[PDB]
Amino acid sequence: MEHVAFGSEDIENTLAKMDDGQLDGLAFGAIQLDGDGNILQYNAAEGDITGRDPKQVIGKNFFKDVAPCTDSPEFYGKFKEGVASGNLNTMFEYTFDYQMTPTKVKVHMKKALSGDSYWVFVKRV
Repeated sequence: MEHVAFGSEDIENTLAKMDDGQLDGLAFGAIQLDGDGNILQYNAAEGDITGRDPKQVIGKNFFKDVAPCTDSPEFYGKFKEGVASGNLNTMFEYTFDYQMTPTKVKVHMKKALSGDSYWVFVKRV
């Protein structure tokens, strides 16, 4: 288990070093998204929270295909302003209900260090 804390101000930096194996070590859910919302990375914790088989979700669109319940102004819309601005750092509660028991979560979005990618982090509440 990689020692990283959910909400950590420096988190994009710590994660810059992690391969997919190491990402599967975190205490929370981790997704890396492209500017278009396609899934670059996806860890074992998020699988665990949502049910989804990670390896299979890589390459799909988060907002169109996989998580259409986030296709809202409170979630997706927040995302696309952030890609449009080149800056994004937001944290909110949210309920995940697509083809699953409704699961209340806490979500943090942050823009990556690397060029044009974006992190979605997830934990139970």
